[PDB]
Amino acid sequence: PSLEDLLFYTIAEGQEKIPVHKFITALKSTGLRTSDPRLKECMDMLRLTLVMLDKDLFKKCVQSNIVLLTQAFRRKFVIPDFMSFTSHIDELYESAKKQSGGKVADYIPPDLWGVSVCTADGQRHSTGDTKVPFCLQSCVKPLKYAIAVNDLGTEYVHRYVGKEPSGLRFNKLFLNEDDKPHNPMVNAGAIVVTSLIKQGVNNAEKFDYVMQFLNKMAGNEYVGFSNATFQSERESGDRNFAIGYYLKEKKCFPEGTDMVGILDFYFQLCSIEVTCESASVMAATLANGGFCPITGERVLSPEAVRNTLSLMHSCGMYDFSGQFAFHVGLPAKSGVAGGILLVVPNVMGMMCWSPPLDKMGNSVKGIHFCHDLVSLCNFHNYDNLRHFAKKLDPRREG
Amino acid sequence: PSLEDLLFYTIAEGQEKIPVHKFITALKSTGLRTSDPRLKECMDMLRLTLQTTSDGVMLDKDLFKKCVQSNIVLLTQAFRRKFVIPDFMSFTSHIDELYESAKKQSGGKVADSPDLWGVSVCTADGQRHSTGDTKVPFCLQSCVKPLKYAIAVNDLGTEYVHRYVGKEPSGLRFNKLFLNEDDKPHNPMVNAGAIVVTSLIKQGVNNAEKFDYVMQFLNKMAGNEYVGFSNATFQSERESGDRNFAIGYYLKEKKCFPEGTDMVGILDFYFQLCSIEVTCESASVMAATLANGGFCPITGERVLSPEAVRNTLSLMHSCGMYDFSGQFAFHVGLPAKSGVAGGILLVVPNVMGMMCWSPPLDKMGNSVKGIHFCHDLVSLCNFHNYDNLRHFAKKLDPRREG
Amino acid sequence: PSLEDLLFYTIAEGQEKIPVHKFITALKSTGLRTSDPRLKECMDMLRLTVMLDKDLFKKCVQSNIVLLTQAFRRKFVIPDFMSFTSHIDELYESAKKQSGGKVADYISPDLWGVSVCTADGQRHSTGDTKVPFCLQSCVKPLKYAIAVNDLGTEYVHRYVGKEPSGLRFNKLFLNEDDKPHNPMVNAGAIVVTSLIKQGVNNAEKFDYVMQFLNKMAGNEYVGFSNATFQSERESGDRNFAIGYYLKEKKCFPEGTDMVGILDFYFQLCSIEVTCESASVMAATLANGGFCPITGERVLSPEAVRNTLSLMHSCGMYDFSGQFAFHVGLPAKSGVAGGILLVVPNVMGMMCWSPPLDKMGNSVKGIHFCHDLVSLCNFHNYDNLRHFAKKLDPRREG
Amino acid sequence: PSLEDLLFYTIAEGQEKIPVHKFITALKSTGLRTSDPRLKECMDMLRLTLQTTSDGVMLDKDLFKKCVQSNIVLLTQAFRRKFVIPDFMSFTSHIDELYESAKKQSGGKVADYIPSPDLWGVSVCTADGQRHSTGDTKVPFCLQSCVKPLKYAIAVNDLGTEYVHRYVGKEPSGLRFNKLFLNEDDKPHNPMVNAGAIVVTSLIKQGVNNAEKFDYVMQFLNKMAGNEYVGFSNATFQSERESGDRNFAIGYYLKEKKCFPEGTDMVGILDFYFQLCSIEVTCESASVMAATLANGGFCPITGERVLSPEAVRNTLSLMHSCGMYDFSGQFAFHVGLPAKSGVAGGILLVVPNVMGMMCWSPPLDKMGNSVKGIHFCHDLVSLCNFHNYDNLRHFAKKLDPRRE
Ligand SMILES: Nc1nnc(OC2CCN(c3nnc(N)s3)CC2)s1
Ligand SMILES: Nc1nnc(OC2CCN(c3nnc(N)s3)CC2)s1
Repeated sequence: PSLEDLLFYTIAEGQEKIPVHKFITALKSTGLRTSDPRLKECMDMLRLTLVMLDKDLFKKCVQSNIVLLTQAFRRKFVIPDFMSFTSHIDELYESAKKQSGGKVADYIPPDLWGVSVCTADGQRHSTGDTKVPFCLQSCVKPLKYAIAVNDLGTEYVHRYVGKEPSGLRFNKLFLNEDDKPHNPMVNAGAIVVTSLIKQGVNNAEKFDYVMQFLNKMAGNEYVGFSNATFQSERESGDRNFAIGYYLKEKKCFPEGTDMVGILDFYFQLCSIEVTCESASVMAATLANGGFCPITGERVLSPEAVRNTLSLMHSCGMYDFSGQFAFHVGLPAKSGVAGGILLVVPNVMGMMCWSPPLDKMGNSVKGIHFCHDLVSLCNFHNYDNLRHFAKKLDPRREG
Repeated sequence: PSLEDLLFYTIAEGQEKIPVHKFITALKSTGLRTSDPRLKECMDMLRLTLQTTSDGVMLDKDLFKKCVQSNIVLLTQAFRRKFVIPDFMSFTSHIDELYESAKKQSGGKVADSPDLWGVSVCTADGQRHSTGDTKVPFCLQSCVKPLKYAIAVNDLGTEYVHRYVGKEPSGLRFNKLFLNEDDKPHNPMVNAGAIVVTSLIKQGVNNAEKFDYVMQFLNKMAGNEYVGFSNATFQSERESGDRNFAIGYYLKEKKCFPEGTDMVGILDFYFQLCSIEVTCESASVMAATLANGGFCPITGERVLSPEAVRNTLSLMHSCGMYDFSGQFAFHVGLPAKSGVAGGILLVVPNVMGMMCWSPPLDKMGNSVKGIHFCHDLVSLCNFHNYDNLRHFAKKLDPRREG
Repeated sequence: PSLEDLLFYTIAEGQEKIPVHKFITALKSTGLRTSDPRLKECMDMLRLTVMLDKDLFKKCVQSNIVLLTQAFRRKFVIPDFMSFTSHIDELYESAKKQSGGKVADYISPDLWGVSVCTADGQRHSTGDTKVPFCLQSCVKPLKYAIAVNDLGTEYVHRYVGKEPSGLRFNKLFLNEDDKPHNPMVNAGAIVVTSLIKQGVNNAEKFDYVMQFLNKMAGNEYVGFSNATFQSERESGDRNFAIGYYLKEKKCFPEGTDMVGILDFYFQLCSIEVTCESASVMAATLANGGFCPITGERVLSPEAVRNTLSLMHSCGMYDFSGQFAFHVGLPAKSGVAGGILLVVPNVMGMMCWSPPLDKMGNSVKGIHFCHDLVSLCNFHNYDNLRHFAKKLDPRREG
Repeated sequence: PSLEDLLFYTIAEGQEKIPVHKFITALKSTGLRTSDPRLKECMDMLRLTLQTTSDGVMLDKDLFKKCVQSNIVLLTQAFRRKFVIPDFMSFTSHIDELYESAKKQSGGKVADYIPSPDLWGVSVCTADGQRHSTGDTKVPFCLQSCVKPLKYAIAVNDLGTEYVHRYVGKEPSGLRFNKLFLNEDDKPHNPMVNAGAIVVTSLIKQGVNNAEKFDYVMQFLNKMAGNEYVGFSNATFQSERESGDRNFAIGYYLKEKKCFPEGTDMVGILDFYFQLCSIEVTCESASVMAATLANGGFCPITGERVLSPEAVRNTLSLMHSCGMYDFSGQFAFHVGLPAKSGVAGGILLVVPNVMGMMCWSPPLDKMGNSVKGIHFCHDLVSLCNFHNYDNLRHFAKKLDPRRE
């Protein structure tokens, strides 16, 4: 016995040869895409091969990659029937497509809508306008927070920022009662954690450090930059300057920080570009303890991915985050571009994008989707995996 | 094949009889106690079989076959380590370390002769462990606000109960307001909110009959372990409820009760509810019912709708520790509710419930030795609600093998 | 040479006989009524008696002639009194015809009345001045004045603050020192109600206030409407919340019967007045605590200062900041439609029209006090030397 | 009968000539100083007669007649005890007792964020020009926050009430919502808080550069002070450029909520604002500016009309409401006088229709007001019926220096 051989006739269907055309169709229906970084040496050893393969031919194509190839074919992934799962994701996408309401962030203008999924095991699925780039806006506030506590630790990062939400009373306060901004996912907090990344180095390269980091969160899928909104947020950041002058005056930055310099760095971070496919993977890195699901590299400390997931829950949808925490119970983060970065812990990462916002700042179709997501699957964080009434569980068989 | 015989050979050690005393000693090290309601038919058919032939007190596979035939689904999963904490007696030795951890924190002042302190656990499968002063009765005080919140949503549905009470915390600035921005109390775990949900249970009937309804409910949440009542603090808390009356009159003026509510009567019912007595063992089981989708773990009966036990666990997370709830939700992330008697009702979803009790409170109203305990609990096990079950650094996972 | 003789030829028109009827017409043009309380010995000793000579005259007015001199020497604080009333009539009628507003939940030729009584007793009314209505929280300064009159500034403010809330905070009960903000919001009024005459029963404290309001109005009309007493006992769920809140945060004097003080509070808010009556109470406040039509001392100078200071800052509920700016007069409104107005050192007034705006102020009342200071230099930070294009009725002209 | 002649015999004491030295000491005893701008033409014709015949310093009825012929309407009401404080030297000896009463109160610490023998001064100028100072009254110090009412007056004087309150409110904050910049109609609360003062700074004489409006404000302050000392201290101007991160924060917040007139350069307005905050005065100088506010906008020692009555009503009314930072509700109640303090140690005091004052001691309490200044203004209305809701008829055991 052993496993490169045993797996050969579970794909082979008893024949003595298998076309490679039925190996890839079998593998792409487990949810993996043939692009998968951890599948490289496997299909590196197959396009140089070219059409049926036999058990000698096969075995030294998959031997280095067969430990994970087995899980896809034994359906021991966290969503085993990933076919059933996507057709409900498509069904959720299409019911959100028909509620027109909202207006776009009027200082960035067929209109568009896309949602992408990437599981903690690398299973991938997109529908709609998934690789059209758009900026993160305040979607990036948890990522730069995660980076911060990854490099500095929980206690340093919260010497400078609090860890709770304000209250619908305090959408116009900057500081809490200990003279820290309330939390990392509101602008006053995001500016301060921007100040703590890679201190002592200049803003040209500490920006690059983040972009190195975002490249590791997306498994090196698309993370770009739009200079259009970088200058356009300097134009119309008179409020962000007030916060900076307020926090400078109230002694809230690490010592020797250049305040008006940090706010510039803040504006570039808010217009890093992604797509929903790219961003789904970074969401999935947060869903999986800080290990990127399509590369296997550990990107963020477990401490950082807990702290981040803890505050995207309470604070991630601006004033709608209390209603969110109640009715959907998933760590999520919205930004003004139309995106919502969604994390179902131990399952999946997601990015939904539709630019029309509501009257609180959340993608209108995005919010409808995440209600329907947890209306139908037991993904809320205070469901029980044993008794869950009339909703489905894609983590099990049929 | 068949499941009663193989279980014989899992315990029988190849020999052809088993002494009756070491079958239960095996089962008692699983974490279940021989008292388990779902084991009663098994031990009925075992100690009157103990005196059928009152010596030769060993069983053969036949006799065994129809002493465990009653509950052989649960008997196998106890002996095959398929409970959600399989090595339950390594786990307790860490619970014991955490008990003794907090035992040496002098601090606190009690709400107006040794140190009282106790913590009990009941897992989602019925496994139990207690340490310290676990069977001494004490009142729930605002520990009961989640339980009665669940009852409200169980009988009425989420959408009705929240026409009358909000679903978010106030803010650590507004710990002095009664109403939010929609003229509802902020949420079920503040007196103003709990008073209003008290008004929603069993409308149209008299207050004696709704009080019996709640306890009738609390008894099935606790698998019918101790649910009592202390009339001493009911009159002592009817004494000093001017603030709550202030809350009551404000809410009447702002039309915040259902139509036809007798407001001044509702407050008396509220003081009654706040001095229902429990122990750490009893409450331990109701926490575990919340830990288990609304099924009582030591009886198997359905107590609360999944809708209700989600809403409850979700607001015990946000709002459950008075002013310390954001700091709690961040550093331990477990649904909890403390009350002024010294209890903390703790839920690890899909694992266990707990009740820790030590009457000395800190300066926010939370049990001093309890808070120290629940920090170290998730400091030590990956039970935080946003840990990962795959990568979690130097922490232990009592849910798995080696 | 004595002053009854001196006053005699000033009236007599050179003749050596004077008709009695041209004397009262002369006296009514100074502003005083013939009913003036410190004028009665004069009008008693001529009502039993139609021309009179100098010995006839002398021994009817020696009685009161120190006060009669100033009416005829035009040394009253408003000397040309009918240029003055003639503008009050113009002010009264400009407010007439602004229909807007709605009445509270109390019980059809729609009513409006304003009366004035100067620091010298000169009086004038127009409209529905002799119809009774309740003070409501118009009474909050009067019971405050009583409290501080009997207890002193420092005791009374061990229990209540001395500033307005914030333009924001009419939905809080206490300030940051755990006192209600000030005596002219319900929470503050309840607690100063708690301080009147403590240790006695509530039937007797209510009589004590009524003894006192009888002295503030020179014994003019102060009655009571039990209809509105019952409606605030009925519809005071609000006030009970305040009482339990204040009882719970230790804000009453010791041995206070909380639920009893609130009933007493509801009684005080349903004391009836008219505009004429209340004009006098306003004028007592305008006059250093001396009732202008009796000469009796009613409130301590300390009390009438403290009171006048907070009707300025706090007297129109949420409109008191704008009020202090645009009219600058101590004033107090209540939900019945009244505004008790004080021009210090000049006059008191009471304006009453039941349609309110939606901050709680008589709509026609507020319009009137805008036009009043929009016309005379009665604002508290006008100058008595250069005052642009408006009137000063304190001089000749 | 002649209007110079009857006055001739009130001083001449029956004698037939008057020495120059007891006409002058008589006039100093009214409260006027002989420097008075509207009396200089009078002393022009006496300092020339002291040299025409070098000895025999005495005047005759005709010589006297046309030395005072010039200003005889004010000279008569000065010698006739027709000033609003007729016994001016009992009044000052009470001011001296109040000054000396406040001087032995140790408390306070100076704002030595911008720094031997304790400084303390108080000066008075009545609505009639009667003058009095004691202590450190001729030492320059900046207005700082004292200037917020004066430039507020200028704004509504040049623009009218409703325009100026198109951009700034007219009530106090409230001590719960005092750490906010805006109210509920998105205007700063009122002209006497930095947020409000910045906005009113933005409205003065727009369209011109900031140097020329600074010259305009100082032209204006000189006519409020009767052309006594109005200076500038560049040292604390630099100390306010360096410690203005809060004010820039205020500036950016207000720029984002559209709170300036259109075409305002916010960052320039902040610099103009810091300039205004370190205009220097002394207690004597500032005394006169207060007295202009006490007198319907007429400068009491020059007789010129400086501010519209509309402007000085509005100003006087908000110095009552808002002028003492967090202590203004307590102030308005216990002294009830329009006032403004600033962090330099000054309190600008107005008793309407009587006098203005400036008290200066740099040690502040823990709300920002002169310790010895506040002590002085309590004792002032403790002793005189100057509170704004006393009565001029019955006022218990208080003094009235306005009457005989
Ligand atoms: N939404 C709401 N509006 N108004 C409310 O009043 C409640 C009762 C009195 N309160 C206080 N008064 N004074 C203090 N120091 S707290 C505030 C809570 S809750
Ligand atoms: N209408 C409005 N007025 N003020 C607003 O917020 C401004 C900026 C931040 N502020 C804080 N003060 N104190 C804190 N801990 S944050 C208050 C000023 S909005």
